[PDB]
Amino acid sequence: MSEESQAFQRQLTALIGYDVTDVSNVHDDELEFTRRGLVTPRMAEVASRDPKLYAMHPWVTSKPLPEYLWKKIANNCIFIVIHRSTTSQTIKVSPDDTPGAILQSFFTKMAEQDFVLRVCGRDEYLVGETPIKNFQWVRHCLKNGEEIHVVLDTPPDPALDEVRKECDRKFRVKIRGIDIPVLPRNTDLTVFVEANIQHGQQVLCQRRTSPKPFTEEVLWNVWLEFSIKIKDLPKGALLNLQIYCLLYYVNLLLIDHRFLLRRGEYVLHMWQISGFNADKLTSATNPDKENSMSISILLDNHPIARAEMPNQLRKQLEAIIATDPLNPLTAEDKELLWHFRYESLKHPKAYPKLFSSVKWGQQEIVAKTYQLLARREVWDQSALDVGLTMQLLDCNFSDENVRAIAVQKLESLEDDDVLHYLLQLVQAVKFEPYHDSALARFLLKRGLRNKRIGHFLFWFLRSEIAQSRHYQQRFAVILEAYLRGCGTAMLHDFTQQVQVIEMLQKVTLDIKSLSAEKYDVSSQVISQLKQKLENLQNSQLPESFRVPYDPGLKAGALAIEKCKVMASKKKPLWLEFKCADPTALSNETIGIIFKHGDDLRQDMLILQILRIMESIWETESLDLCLLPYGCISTGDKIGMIEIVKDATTIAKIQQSTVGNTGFKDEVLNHWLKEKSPTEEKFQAAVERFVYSCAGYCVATFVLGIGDRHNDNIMITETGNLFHIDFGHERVPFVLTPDFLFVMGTSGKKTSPHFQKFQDICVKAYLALRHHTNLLIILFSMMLMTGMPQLTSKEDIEYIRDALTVGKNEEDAKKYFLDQIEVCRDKGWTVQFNWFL
Ligand SMILES: O=C(Cc1nc(N2CCOCC2)cc(=O)[nH]1)Nc1ccccc1
Repeated sequence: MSEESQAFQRQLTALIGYDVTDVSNVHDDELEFTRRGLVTPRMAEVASRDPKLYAMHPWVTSKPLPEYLWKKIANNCIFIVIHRSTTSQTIKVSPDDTPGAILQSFFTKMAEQDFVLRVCGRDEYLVGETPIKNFQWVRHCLKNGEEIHVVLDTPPDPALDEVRKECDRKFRVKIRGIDIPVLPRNTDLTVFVEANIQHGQQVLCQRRTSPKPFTEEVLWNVWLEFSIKIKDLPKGALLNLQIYCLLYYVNLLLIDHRFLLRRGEYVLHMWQISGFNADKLTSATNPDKENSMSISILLDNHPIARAEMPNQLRKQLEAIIATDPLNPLTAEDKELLWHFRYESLKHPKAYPKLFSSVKWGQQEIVAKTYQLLARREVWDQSALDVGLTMQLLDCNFSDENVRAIAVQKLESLEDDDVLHYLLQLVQAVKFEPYHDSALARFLLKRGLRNKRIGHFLFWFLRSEIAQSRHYQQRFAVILEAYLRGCGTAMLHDFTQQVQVIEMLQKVTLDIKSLSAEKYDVSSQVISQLKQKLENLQNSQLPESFRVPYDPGLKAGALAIEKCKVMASKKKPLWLEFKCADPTALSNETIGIIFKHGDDLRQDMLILQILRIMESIWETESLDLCLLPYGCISTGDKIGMIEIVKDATTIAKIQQSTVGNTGFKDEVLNHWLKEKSPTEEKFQAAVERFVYSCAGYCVATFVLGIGDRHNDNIMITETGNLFHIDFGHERVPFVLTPDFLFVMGTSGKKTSPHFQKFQDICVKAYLALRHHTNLLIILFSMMLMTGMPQLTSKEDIEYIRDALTVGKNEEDAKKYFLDQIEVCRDKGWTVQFNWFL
């Protein structure tokens, strides 16, 4: 259209990180169809949201207030400090009051009501017809022991969020030939092409070409006639073409987004495997048209146009539903689930095991399944089970409707719940066969309904866009169809944020280069760090930006003097920022780490599960003092990390008292007391230590990341312990004698805190077991979309053994107590070993 419209699209391109208008790496118009197909659901959400409520984004939870927070409010009183420049009073509030109602007990109490309640030093607001007990910031203050300092000011202008105006024949495939520029290697070996029909990873039919010597060009021109008929092709079928010696792979949809059968000449560029993951399921081809392996294929063959169970049989089926998500279905089991479709339907938790039993390569069977889906009585009115819903969104299911019934359950999730699972759901898009889908349209809508959900969504999409060449095609389209609806308010914010993170990443890679691999850190690289920051703080670094992992915090100027580089193998950047928000309570500068080398996506996923792991314990009234710091991956092996103030590494405390590489059990307790100003805060630090050393000890054990080096765990000056750097004899978890010495026990004995330690650990361990399916599915998704080439059995299976699936709570209690004992015997053996 207009020239200004070109600049708007040019503005979006830089914000996404990928050119959406690009049509060089595509053989069809699935991107453009999806791009225009998302215009309706975007405007159907933009023109549907409340302009005022969206501007203020009041983050609220609807879950009941837990028992470990009612103890602080053992008086039915809340002390709010309403700031107003040089004026601040303390109005006593009841734990069941309304933002509008508490204003009335202020204006009349002091002595015009067009003002707003806003957090001091943050962009968080307290408004809406919701009890003050339901605000997450209020509950945050009650957890750590803080006072809710609010400020009286004018509500943000809702006009700033202005969105700018807008056959029965058997299927066959002709494998013509392959082409590759460079091949030279060691000894010669044979090579062939394997064609497969995929629908949820399971192969419906397999054909194979004749083995030939691996040369820079091999031609077959042979038809591979599959046994499956053209009419028996299910919606979202994949033509999996793979070159074995496996070296190259590429996928192509047998049925397009238009329901039409794909036909014509196709030359695809295949991805290379490093000498399973979602990257093997992608529909997009390799943009590196030069160095990648080519493959020419031809297609020319539109479509899609009572009896109650006996006692012993139903008891056999009930056992199949009771089994874990990672339990294989026998040909005997596969038939039982299907034959009794109607009785199997009456169990929400049986759907994943039901649809896996469905043979999708049959016209009639598929047709009967849709008839089964038409009568979703129990499923629709059932209580929302998240882990169950997630199961129907993984790789195992590719049917558009089977995945659609899951998204329906996600609709009932509120904003707070979306924030917990946002990373995984955005990651779950990889398992989708098509670009436009119910799940994709869902995340878009929720991101447009909430500024906070949208903020993380932006960085969650942008993470995969920058580095994952497999799915960046899809994610970029989803991001564009969000930026066109988030409003100019956030569009400005993202431009500020993108400029900052890109400028500093360039500095990160420059400084990391100007030094060797060996740790040293000289005044040279320190002065070079100082020099580059001086040029940025000028007319380069924008006045103030929003912290990507903490949207409420608005960081601005740099504390250049407090910046340095760590004396480690991979050189990062310790950075501190001045809070541009002047209504703040302290001079506390915001700490940010820019690190290259480690894959932050993996660290990002672990932290998210930990954030979910807290809510699991929260529902059962348990606090485990988990401290999942902010972390968002922005590019390849490079991203952003939060700094926890007053936190020191347990290993460094050993370096501060004993030798540099050469361990005293007493050191830890001495460090806590000297940093403690009073005796009480020390007792609070000792108690907090138990909780945090109980939270991570359980969490890190389940996820299989328990065996960590001494430097990989850090502790605050207030006793809060937490693991760091989730890059990727043995010990279940880290619990060395120096940790025990603080609790009172030394060298296998018993103390009042160690009994409490075991009490909390057990009560936390079985509490997770009551969510077995939710944790397992997130674990399986984590490895497939975050980690590299995982084991399709061994790696996923680990968590089943760790959660002791099968045995009762009493055997489980004993099992976990046994795992502690394994750490009681080794002591320092493992930590001393950590060198190889
Ligand atoms: O690299 C680390 C160790 C580390 N620290 C992390 N942060 C430290 C601050 O608290 C949150 C976790 C995360 C992480 O993954 N690894 N620390 C560091 C690096 C450069 C300069 C100064 C300190």
